[PDB]
Amino acid sequence: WTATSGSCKGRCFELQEVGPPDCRCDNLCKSYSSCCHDFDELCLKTARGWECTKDRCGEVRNEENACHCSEDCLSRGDCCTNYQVVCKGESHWVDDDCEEIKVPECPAGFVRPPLIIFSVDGFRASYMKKGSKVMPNIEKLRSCGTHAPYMRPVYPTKTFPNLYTLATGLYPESHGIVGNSMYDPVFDASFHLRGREKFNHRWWGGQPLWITATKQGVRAGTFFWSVSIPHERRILTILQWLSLPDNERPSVYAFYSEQPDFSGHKYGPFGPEMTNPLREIDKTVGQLMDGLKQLRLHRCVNVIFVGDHGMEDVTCDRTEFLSNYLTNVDDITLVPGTLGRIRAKSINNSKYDPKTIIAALTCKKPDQHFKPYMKQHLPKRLHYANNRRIEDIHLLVDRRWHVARKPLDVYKKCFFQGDHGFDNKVNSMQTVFVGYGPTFKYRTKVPPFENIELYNVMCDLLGLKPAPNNGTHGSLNHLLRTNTFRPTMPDEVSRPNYPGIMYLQSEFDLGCTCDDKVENKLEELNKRLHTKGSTKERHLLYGRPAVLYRTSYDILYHTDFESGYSEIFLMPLWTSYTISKQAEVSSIPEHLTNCVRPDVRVSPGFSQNCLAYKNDKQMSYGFLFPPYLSSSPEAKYDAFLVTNMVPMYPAFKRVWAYFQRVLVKKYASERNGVNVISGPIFDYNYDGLRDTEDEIKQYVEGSSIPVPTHYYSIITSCLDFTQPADKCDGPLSVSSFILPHRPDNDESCNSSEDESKWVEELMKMHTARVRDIEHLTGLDFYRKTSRSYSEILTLKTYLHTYES
Ligand SMILES: *[C@@H]1O[C@H](CO)[C@@H](O[C@@H]2O[C@H](CO)[C@@H](O[C@@H]3O[C@H](CO[C@H]4O[C@H](CO)[C@@H](O)[C@H](O[C@H]5O[C@H](CO)[C@@H](O)[C@H](O)[C@@H]5O[C@H]5O[C@H](CO)[C@@H](O)[C@H](O)[C@@H]5O)[C@@H]4O)[C@@H](O)[C@H](O)[C@@H]3O)[C@H](O)[C@H]2NC(C)=O)[C@H](O)[C@H]1NC(C)=O
Ligand SMILES: O=C(/C=C/c1ccc(OC(F)(F)F)cc1)N1CC[C@@H]2CN(C(=O)c3ccc4[nH]nnc4c3)C[C@@H]2CC1
Ligand SMILES: [Ca+2]
Ligand SMILES: [Ca+2]
Ligand SMILES: [Cl-]
Ligand SMILES: [Cl-]
Ligand SMILES: [Zn+2]
Repeated sequence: WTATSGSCKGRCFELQEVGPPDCRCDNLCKSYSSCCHDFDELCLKTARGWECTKDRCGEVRNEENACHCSEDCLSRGDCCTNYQVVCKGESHWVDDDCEEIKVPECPAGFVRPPLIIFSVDGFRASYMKKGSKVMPNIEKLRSCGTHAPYMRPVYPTKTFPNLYTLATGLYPESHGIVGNSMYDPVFDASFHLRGREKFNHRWWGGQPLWITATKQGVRAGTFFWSVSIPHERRILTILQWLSLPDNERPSVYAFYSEQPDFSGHKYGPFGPEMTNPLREIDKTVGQLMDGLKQLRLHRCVNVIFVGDHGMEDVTCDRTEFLSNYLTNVDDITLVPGTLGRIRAKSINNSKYDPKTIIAALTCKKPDQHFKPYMKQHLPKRLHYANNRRIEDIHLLVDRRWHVARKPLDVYKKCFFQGDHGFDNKVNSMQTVFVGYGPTFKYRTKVPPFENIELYNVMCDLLGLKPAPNNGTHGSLNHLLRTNTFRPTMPDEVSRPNYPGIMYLQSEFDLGCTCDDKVENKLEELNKRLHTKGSTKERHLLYGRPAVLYRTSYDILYHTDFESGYSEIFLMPLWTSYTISKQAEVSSIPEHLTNCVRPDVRVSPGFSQNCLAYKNDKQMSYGFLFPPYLSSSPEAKYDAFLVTNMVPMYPAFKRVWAYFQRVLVKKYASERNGVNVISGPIFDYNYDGLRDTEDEIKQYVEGSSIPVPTHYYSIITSCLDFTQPADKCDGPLSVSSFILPHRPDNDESCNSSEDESKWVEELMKMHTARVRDIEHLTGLDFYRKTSRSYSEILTLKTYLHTYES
């Protein structure tokens, strides 16, 4: 029940929310069906349209018009946005040359430059170029303001997850909105676009911008708009608010457009029918910019033009059906579309085995347009596992395709030519960012960045302290003219030990043997220098990584590589080495094939043993620094130290060996040398953060040797490739991956072929930001360079995507 007997008289679009049973007059009243009887009459006026005409100039004020052209309209703050052009001979904002806004030019009583978020749904990145001819206002913002070529959304590239990430700086796994449709097993409730469940606050975690603003005494206009409120009324309402008295006027505003998404689904991303919605958005932007110019605010307000995701060509006939794969199709629930999520149909079924489901969906058709994953096995860059609303089984769907359960679901539940939701590295899914105003830079192009970073920036633009989020604060300082946040390196928590030679061979009982007895004052003093770290400025090019948690570890120096060896985890946390362009690949000589040597710097008690690997029939081992890249036959013996060794499934060894033997050399040739840092990751609880010692779920049988869930490498070189990696004077270039450490190669359908047909493709899929590895290891890289910290944070958030 709601007693909607009150009035909206003088309450049109009120900023405080009144409670039951009194009727409401805010921009959300409709969605709650709680509006006052006269809401439409008083607040949603349409009479005479949205533009002033020549005859209307200096008219008498009729209060039933949608906007006014009367003399007192500027005072009342409700002129039609084109009033000054038609009636006062002023120019449109678009027709003015753009002049740099060096200082905020704000009216009196304005404590800070206001922020207006102009969000556009499904606004694919490539529209900025391909529609430029029909979007003159947007093109002005772009060329005069600060813009990226594109901005990367979060996965899934859906509306609700992405709009709420924009508002929170959080991954969906963290804010809780993991899809447009969700089932929470603890609530036993479903979230849908249609229905009232989506309104309960229990679905929405994190702290969105408008809550952050309020808690810190910065007033917010209501972000969300009802579908039946025309865009013109949305602009006027925002311009009205900007006319409110100082003590009432919000500092942050949001506008939202359901276009071009709406048309995109119908007509595809580039349908000839797409020109008009693009024309319209631009006109809406023109109205805001003209309106701001009236209020003398067009050189005071910061405007963000931002999209949630792009749009892909998708049709009914491009649907994969699970019924073509499974026998028991009725014992599963599927969340369908541009992504698949599978769970049991009955919540407590004993004989439900996701293993057989996965197996039934794996490389079963030569042409398969999706791939099944256990969620912990999804690429770590997606950050899509750590929420109870994310089903254990996931299907990553090929761009342009859909997955459905049965054919009846598609024909009894084609009308559409467009859709979105795919892997967030997909080109068609990229969306837009433009910043314009006093605080943004002037005519500045920035590199592409991820939408998780904007919350920090919007907090900065408003003088707010951001809630804890997934952005890297300071990585987008280069978008801004004036920065309110100076980022600083975190302090190292653990300092390393620097052990010398302390143990004799016979003290070790590791079950390891090596044929190393085959054997001068000059070259014996030379190799001592190597163990002292004489060649360390060659193999450790950016300083030692800092350990940001409490642990016990040793720095080990060698001729060819340096390592941070953990006495807790019995293996290195990191291994650092430089491979120059000139460097050569050799093989493991025949006598050294099974060679594992004790490390006389490290105690038997803090070492791995070979016996455990002998007994554990599932688990073999590999080496972090590759024997194949030793600089001399004598230095190769270093690669076989027990302290360079890590547990590896034979299946994974195929991937790793190809990386170490072939790919590193290829990268060094293409990039003019590379520095490589490699190591283990332990994330058994799939939360994207390093596991503590007491959270390890797997050991090499009958040992205390923990098995990594993943192996990473960070591969750095000079951005100016005319310079070698180890003598770089400028900006850096980086690519990284986090490989899942899996007992099989079921992910790569071509794995029975030679490693050259599949391994690199798998690595590309598991591309990663340096920052992802940091979360997962508790380490902090690039501590010693000649580059500014902001530039280094930008470098750390970089993702090499491999898209063309
Ligand atoms: C991305 O950035 C976020 C934010 O910094 C990081 O997430 C934080 O991680 C830490 C460490 O694991 C968590 O702290 C622990 O949690 C609890 C306290 O938790 C409560 O209090 C906070 C503070 O107000 C609140 O945000 C939490 O809200 C969670 O739970 C709600 C339901 O109960 C839910 O509506 C909401 O979405 C959120 O759920 C998410 O986090 C929980 C874990 O807390 C997780 O189970 C779930 O799947 C969701 O992902 C909650 O009421 C303490 O008792 C512990 O001691 C410990 O300190 C933070 O809670 C957590 N913050 C948020 C907002 O999630 C991510 O780690 C980071 N990711 C990466 C990859 O870097
Ligand atoms: O009013 C807002 C935004 C406020 C905002 C504005 C800015 C913003 O960013 C921030 F926070 F940073 F300012 C966040 C939210 N709405 C957006 C949310 C939903 C989306 N929706 C759909 O029907 C819909 C659209 C596309 C689809 N494709 N497939 N299914 C789809 C379903 C109904 C509702 C409209 C209201
Ligand atoms: Ca959307
Ligand atoms: Ca973890
Ligand atoms: Cl294999
Ligand atoms: Cl630990
Ligand atoms: Zn959509």
